Amino acid sequence: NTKKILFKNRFVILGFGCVGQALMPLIFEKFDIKPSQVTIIAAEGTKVDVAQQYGVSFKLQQITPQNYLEVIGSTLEENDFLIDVSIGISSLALIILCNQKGALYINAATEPWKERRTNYSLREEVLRLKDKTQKTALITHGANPGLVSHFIKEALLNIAKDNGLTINRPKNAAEWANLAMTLGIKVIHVAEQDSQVTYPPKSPGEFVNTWSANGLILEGLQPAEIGWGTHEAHWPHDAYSHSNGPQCAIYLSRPSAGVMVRSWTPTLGAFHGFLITHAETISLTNFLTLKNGSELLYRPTVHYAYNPCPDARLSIFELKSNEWKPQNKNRLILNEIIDGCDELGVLLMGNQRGAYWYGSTLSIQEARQIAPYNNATSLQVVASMISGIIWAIEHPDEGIVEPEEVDHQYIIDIAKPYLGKVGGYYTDWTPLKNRGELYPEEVDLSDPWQFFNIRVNLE
Amino acid sequence: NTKKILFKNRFVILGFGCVGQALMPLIFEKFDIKPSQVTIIAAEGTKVDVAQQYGVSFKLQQITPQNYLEVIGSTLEENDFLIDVSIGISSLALIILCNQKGALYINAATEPWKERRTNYSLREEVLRLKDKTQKTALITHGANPGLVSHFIKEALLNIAKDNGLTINRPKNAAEWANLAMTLGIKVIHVAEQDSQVTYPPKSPGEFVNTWSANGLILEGLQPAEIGWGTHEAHWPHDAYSHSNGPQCAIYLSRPSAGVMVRSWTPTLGAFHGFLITHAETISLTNFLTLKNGSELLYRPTVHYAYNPCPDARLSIFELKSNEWKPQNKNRLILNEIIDGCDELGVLLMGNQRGAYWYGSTLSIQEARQIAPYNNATSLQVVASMISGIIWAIEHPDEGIVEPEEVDHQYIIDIAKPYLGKVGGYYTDWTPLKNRGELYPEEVDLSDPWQFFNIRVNLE
Ligand SMILES: NC(=O)c1ccc[n+]([C@@H]2O[C@H](COP(=O)([O-])OP(=O)(O)OC[C@H]3O[C@@H](n4cnc5c(N)ncnc54)[C@H](O)[C@@H]3O)[C@@H](O)[C@H]2O)c1
Ligand SMILES: NC(=O)c1ccc[n+]([C@@H]2O[C@H](COP(=O)([O-])OP(=O)(O)OC[C@H]3O[C@@H](n4cnc5c(N)ncnc54)[C@H](O)[C@@H]3O)[C@@H](O)[C@H]2O)c1
Repeated sequence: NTKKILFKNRFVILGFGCVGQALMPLIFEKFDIKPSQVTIIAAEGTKVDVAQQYGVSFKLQQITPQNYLEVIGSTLEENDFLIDVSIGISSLALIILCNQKGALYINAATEPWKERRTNYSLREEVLRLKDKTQKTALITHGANPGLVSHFIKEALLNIAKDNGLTINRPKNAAEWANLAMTLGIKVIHVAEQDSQVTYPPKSPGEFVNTWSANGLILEGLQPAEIGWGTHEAHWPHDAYSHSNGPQCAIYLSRPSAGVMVRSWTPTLGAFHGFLITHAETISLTNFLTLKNGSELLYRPTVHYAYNPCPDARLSIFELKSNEWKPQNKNRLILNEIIDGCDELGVLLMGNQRGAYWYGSTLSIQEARQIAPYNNATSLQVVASMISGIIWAIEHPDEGIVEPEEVDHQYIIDIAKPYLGKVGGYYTDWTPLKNRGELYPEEVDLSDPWQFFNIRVNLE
Repeated sequence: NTKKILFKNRFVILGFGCVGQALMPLIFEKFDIKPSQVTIIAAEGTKVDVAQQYGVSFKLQQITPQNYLEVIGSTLEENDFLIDVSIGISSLALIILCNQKGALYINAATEPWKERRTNYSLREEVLRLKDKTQKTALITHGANPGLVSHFIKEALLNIAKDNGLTINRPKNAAEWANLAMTLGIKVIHVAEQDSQVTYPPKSPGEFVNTWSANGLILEGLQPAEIGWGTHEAHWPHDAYSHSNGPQCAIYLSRPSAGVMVRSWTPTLGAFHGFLITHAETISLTNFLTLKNGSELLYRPTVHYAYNPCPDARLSIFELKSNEWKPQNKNRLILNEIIDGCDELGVLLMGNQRGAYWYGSTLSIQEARQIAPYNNATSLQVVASMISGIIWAIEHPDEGIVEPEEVDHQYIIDIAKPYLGKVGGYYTDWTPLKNRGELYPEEVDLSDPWQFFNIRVNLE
């Protein structure tokens, strides 16, 4: 362990689900810590023996607004680290508490107390505390949101070198936005394709996924969310904006799981992914926005193009089939998967060099030799977190920070050993070619990167 | 073999694909015939040893318009039987030829010479030969079209007894139509749900199905075909009719594989099937039509509500994903399926007793103990054919006949031992209940059996 980071404090992880269990291995792999320096608090037990294998204390308790101050508060000392991988617990409340205790904090997503509140408010509510806390609190730092932000910056620089351009690594958001515009980026996709298959096959009455079934279901139930790029010359018939909501975002009536978009992945290529909504859509869009003051000049279109594992495809199909009524049973496929991989990455379109995709292609085989209690999907998420956790430790006083404010190279260099083959790929693909002729869909030959061409319109 | 039918002639089967191979077992199971009394002609060989196991001659040859008269003609003697289970060969041409040779004939679907010609013309072209040939030629007599017609008549009678009504088994079409109307049948669905799963999982780049991948693909590519019932009070926005085409049919712009309809099956229940087009839609509709002369009085809505095996679901998904470009590879799942069943049947809606579903629920396990080279799907198709073949032998001089003109009880009693559990099921289900509320779809509370409520409208 020549790279084993020394840690004299303790790790308090609340929640022990899909993410939490998969994190365990990476913590003891990167830290020369004792199991006694780790404690877990969760509301529901588990049929898994992860905690027992590592010998980490596990407390069965439900965290509420009435007891979190005492239960969680009495567990954090100055310099401790609260790894938040729970659901239904106020990130805002936990963040403030950590600051008071002088403890570090991280999460893979901003969450409110268990009770439909917009994903916008939740972020602004906690973001409007930038200059209030001192201790570092890294938010929404998972594979995506999270790692994805670091992939965009990496790609932005690679495309620059491949264009002959030679500049300095940008610092502020404005410079990053400027580099995006100078490169002709009209649209950025978070293009992922999960090909993990399993055995035995799927059974009726259950939602099967490589990660939280409820997370996917909830996201697919909400209306399509899209960062509107300044190049867009067409307005979706079923689209609408919020006068007071985010100025950069546009929404669609239909549920995100009911909207398909044309994207691209290196391993399989052109495909139709679900335009599943996400948090880092508005944050990334604004991060790459440009203006002279109160007049926007540039802004790319940003949204998710997801294609889950075949089992999750069958699940969504069954979900709609049940009139959007979620199956009475959920299942996380881990050991049952026998083959496949997860291609998570970002697609930047617009530059003359051609569409560019930079990301991680991790197979289940490599993921299993790298760490237990992990599949291709989970491993990419915890790889990002363990990196973010290490970042916060050597930068404990940065206040509330988002992945966009973190140096991509630092994170990528730590996570890379956990992401299988990672790199960029150029392609001459566009949503305008390989088109069919059975049913001619109206297209805009003028600019292939128009949402009008990407969205799969039934009519 | 106390029920082994004696046959002194020969069986000429052209084509040896999904259906043909699966038929072999049933022929030697129901006939005390010698293998020398069987001959097979097909264009493509096979990696299967079905012919070799039974010791039946196999001739590798492509049948064309220029050689069919000699190749096929020299193989048929008076009273012989040509089992047509090929593709791309003119049924009309084969039918006439058989008559000239005084040989019997049967097929599971009407086909033209290999070359997009409407399914309507093909039927009328051959149907306009009713009083021209003497020898019996049973057409479109597979599971569906075919067995399905016999299930409708069976259900029609069962609902009558369950209604207290006591009449005589109707003969002509008018009487059958009349019974349908007197029973309040507003809509009839061919509701099927294939749950056969497999191992190993599906691979990218291939269309996997329990039956012909190309058959499903072709059907899903054509526009939705629907028998318009007289009760329908709503007109689909994307619908249209053919002034000269079939008066009872209505079409939809979108491809059939792009239209979902709400139906019901006993084993799983309410589901969303693909409104895949078929042949027996127009024939059944007219068969249940009523009028005083030139003014229609009654006619139910008739269409298919199909839900293929999960692998075929993933296949269709990938098909659309490839812009309707069929995968470069096709695969028929037979031995790889490990569990599941095929629920093929008909749903009659409108009667006060409630929706009624009568059909066959055959599992892969029962199908394997019943016959080799068969899965749940194939077995239901060949069960119908072997029954139809037996029918034609004792009725060799009936001319061109359709399954609607055949006594359902005769067929059902022969096939029943091949269909697993077969029977009727009542249900209080309607496309109006168990509805969701996330996205309220406009419905007509006045009459749940309105196509307006059954078709899953995205908006
Ligand atoms: N950025 C990414 O790539 C990414 C990927 C996956 C998940 N996530 C985020 O990670 C999360 C972590 O959850 P997960 O996916 O493992 O879900 P999960 O539902 O599998 O586990 C959540 C755990 O939190 C606990 N929790 C819920 N209520 C609690 C309560 N009252 N008291 C104490 N603990 C409670 C549960 O008991 C459970 O063990 C979510 O917030 C999700 O949005 C981010
Ligand atoms: N009613 C039903 O439930 C039902 C179900 C399935 C299939 N069918 C019908 O059955 C059919 C039989 O085909 P299948 O599904 O086995 O398809 P298939 O493609 O698997 O096999 C068809 C066979 O026909 C042969 N054929 C094609 N061209 C030929 C030529 N030029 N000369 C000689 N033979 C030729 C092929 O070589 C092949 O072996 C189709 O017509 C289909 O519509 C009906």
